[PDB]
Amino acid sequence: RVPAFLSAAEVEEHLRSSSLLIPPLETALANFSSGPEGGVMQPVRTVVPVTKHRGYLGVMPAYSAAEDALTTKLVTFYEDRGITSVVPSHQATVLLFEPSNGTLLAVMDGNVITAKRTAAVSAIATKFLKPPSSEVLCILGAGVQAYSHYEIFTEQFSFKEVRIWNRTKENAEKFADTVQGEVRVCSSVQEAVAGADVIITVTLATEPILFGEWVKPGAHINAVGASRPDWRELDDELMKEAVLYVDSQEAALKESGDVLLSGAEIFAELGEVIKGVKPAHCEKTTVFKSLGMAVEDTVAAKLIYDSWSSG
Amino acid sequence: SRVPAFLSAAEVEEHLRSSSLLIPPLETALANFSSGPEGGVMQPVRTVVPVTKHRGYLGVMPAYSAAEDALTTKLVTFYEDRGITSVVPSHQATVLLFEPSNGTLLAVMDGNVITAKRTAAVSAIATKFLKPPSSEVLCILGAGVQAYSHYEIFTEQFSFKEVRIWNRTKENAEKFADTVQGEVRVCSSVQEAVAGADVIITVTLATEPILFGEWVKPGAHINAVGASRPDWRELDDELMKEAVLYVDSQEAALKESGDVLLSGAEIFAELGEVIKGVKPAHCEKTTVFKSLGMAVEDTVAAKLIYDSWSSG
Ligand SMILES: NC(=O)C1=CN([C@@H]2O[C@H](COP(=O)(O)OP(=O)(O)OC[C@H]3O[C@@H](n4cnc5c(N)ncnc54)[C@@H](OP(=O)(O)O)[C@@H]3O)[C@@H](O)[C@H]2O)C=CC1
Ligand SMILES: NC(=O)C1=CN([C@@H]2O[C@H](COP(=O)(O)OP(=O)(O)OC[C@H]3O[C@@H](n4cnc5c(N)ncnc54)[C@@H](OP(=O)(O)O)[C@@H]3O)[C@H](O)[C@@H]2O)C=CC1
Repeated sequence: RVPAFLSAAEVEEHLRSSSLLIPPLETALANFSSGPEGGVMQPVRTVVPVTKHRGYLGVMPAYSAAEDALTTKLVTFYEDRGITSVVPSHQATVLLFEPSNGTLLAVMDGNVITAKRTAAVSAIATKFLKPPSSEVLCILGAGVQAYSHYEIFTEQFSFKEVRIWNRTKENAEKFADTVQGEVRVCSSVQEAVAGADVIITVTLATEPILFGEWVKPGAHINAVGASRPDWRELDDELMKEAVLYVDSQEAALKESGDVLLSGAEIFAELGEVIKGVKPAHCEKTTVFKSLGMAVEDTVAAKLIYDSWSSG
Repeated sequence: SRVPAFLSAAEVEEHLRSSSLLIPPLETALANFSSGPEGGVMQPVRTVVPVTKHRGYLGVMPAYSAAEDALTTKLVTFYEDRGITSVVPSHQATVLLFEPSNGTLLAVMDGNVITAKRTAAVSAIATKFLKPPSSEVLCILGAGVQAYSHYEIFTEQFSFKEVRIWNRTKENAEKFADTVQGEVRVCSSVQEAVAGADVIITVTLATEPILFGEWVKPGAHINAVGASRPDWRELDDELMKEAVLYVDSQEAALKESGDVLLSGAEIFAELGEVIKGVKPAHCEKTTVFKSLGMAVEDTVAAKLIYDSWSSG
C-alpha cells in the first residue's frame, strides 16, 4: 500500500465547481461551531515562520466525524518583497488518511482546493451578510483568490456592476481581460469601493489598504488576506464600525492582525449564523474575517477522493 | 512546479542505516533547540487531533531548522491499545520535506523507520548523559517497534552485562528474545525486570502506570518513551516525585505528558541544555528522561536521507 498522488489537474477534474462545495461547507462550518456535538476536531492552525526566506509553513489538520474524514493541509506562502518583486506563490498539498487505520490514502494538490474552498466560504458569508439590495461588487486584488472569488460570485449572485482594483494596474487589466463578463478597472481603492455593496479583499498587503471612511454603510466585506497577526488590510474605523464575523474565533484571535491590532470584538462565527444561533446584521456594515480552516479542506479533500475512488 | 518524489520505507532504510550515525546531528539539533532563538530551530509544540470515534490520534510535527536549512513536517497516526484487537501497525508516519526558499514539496517519505531510529537514538543520547556510573543491567518494558530499535542501538552504543525484557503479553517478550541478537532474560513481572536495573526503557502503550518507583534501584536512569497523551501514564507518582526529571521539550511535556502532568512533577531541564552544558546531569541520582518526540528530530533525519537519496 502506497499513497495515491492526485495532480492539480486530477483535482480540478473531481471538484469541477466550487459552487457545489457550498452545501457541504455550510454543514462543516455549522458543525465546527456547534462545539463537540459537531463532530469536528480542529485544533488551531500552526504556523512555522521560515524567517531566513521570509516565508511561512502552515499546517492544518482536522478530523470530521460527520463525513468521517481525516486530513491535513500543508501550506507555504512567502512574503511580498515589493511591487517589482519576485516571490514564490502559495503552495498547498493535502494528505488524506484512513480514519480507522491511520494509513495515508492520498497526497493531493491543495492549490485548487484552497482556491475553490476559500471562494465558496466567502460566497456563503456573502449570501448571509449581503445587504438588502446588493448591486455593486468590488474586488481588491487580482491573484489566485481574486479569480476563484470572481468565478463563484458571478455564478452565485447577480451584480449590476463588478469592480476591481490592484496595486499593480496592469494585472487588474489582465484580470478584466481574461475574466468572462464586464469588470471596471479602478485606479484607487476608494474609487473601487465607492458605493460598493459587497467587497472582497484578497491581497498580500500587510498595511491597511481599505479605510472604513470610503465604505458605504451596510456593505459586506470579505476580508480574506492578512492571515498573519501583524498584517492588516482593513483600517481601525472599518474594524471599529462594522459587525465582525469570523470563521473561527480562536483562529482570528491568533492570526488576524486586522482583529488583533484593532482590538475589535468578534460578534460571531459564520457557523453560528448558518445554524441560526447568531443573528445576521446584514443591514449594518459587516466584515467577515476569513482565515481558512482545516475542516474546509477536509470536506473538499474527501469529496474529491471519493469521486476519484469511484473509478 | 515539481512533482514530489516518493521515498518508500525500503528506500529510507537504504539511505538511513545505523541509527547510531544519527546521534551527532541529533545532539546538535537538541542543543540548538534548547539554545532558544539563537539555535535557529523554529519548532512549535506538536498538535494532536484526536479521532475519537476510531480511538486514534493524528499528530502533526512541523519544524524549520536554519542550521541545516531544512523545512519538514512529520504526520503521525497511532491508535490506543485494545489488546489483540489493536490496529497494526499501531503507529503510521510520513514525513514531508519542503524547499525552504520556494516552499515546493520536494519529497514525501515513509516516517516509520525514521520514527523508530530517531527515537531510539535520542534515548541513547539521554542514556549516555544520564546513566549511573556503573551501568551493567539494562531493562526494557515493552516489545514493539520501539523496543527493537532501542535494543538495537543500546547494545551497539553501550555494554551491559545483562539485558532484560518484560511485556504484558509474555509470548511477545519471548518472540523478542528469540528474534534479537544477543542474550536477553525474559521476566514475568515488571518488578523482576527492573530489580537492580541501571538503565530502564519504557516503550509501551499503557495508559496506567506500570513502573513503580518502589522497585527502582537508586540512581537508575529511565527512558520514558510511551504515554504521549496528557492522560496516559507509564510511571507512578513516587518514581516521578523522587527522580530528577529531564525532558526533550518542556512546552511539549507540559502539554502531552500525563506522567509529568498527573504527577505534578517539576521539570529540571531539557536534554538539549545538558548536552550543551547549561544544565547538570545528576547521573548518580535516579533520573527520568521523558521523551515525547520533536519535529526537529525528524527534520535532521529527513534531511540526511533526502541528501543521500538525491545523490547516489
Ligand atoms: N517518545 C517518542 O519519540 C516516541 C514515543 N512513542 C511511543 O512509544 C510507545 C511504543 O511504540 P511502538 O513500539 O511503536 O508501538 P507498538 O504497537 O509496537 O507497542 C507494542 C507494546 O505495547 C505494549 N502494551 C500495549 N498496551 C499495554 C498495556 N496497556 N500495558 C502494558 N503494555 C502494553 C505491549 O503490548 P502487548 O501486550 O500486546 O505485546 C507491546 O510491547 C508508544 O507509547 C508510542 O506512542 C513512539 C514513537 C516516538
Ligand atoms: N481566508 C483564507 O482561507 C485564505 C486567505 N488567504 C489570503 O488571501 C490573500 C491573497 O492570496 P492569493 O490570491 O492566493 O495570493 P496571490 O499571490 O495570488 O496574491 C496576489 C495579490 O497580492 C496583492 N498584493 C501583494 N502585495 C501587495 C501589497 N503589499 N499591497 C497591495 N496588494 C498587494 C496583489 O499583488 P500584485 O499587485 O503584485 O499583483 C495581487 O492582487 C492573501 O495573500 C492571503 O494568503 C489565502 C488563502 C486562503
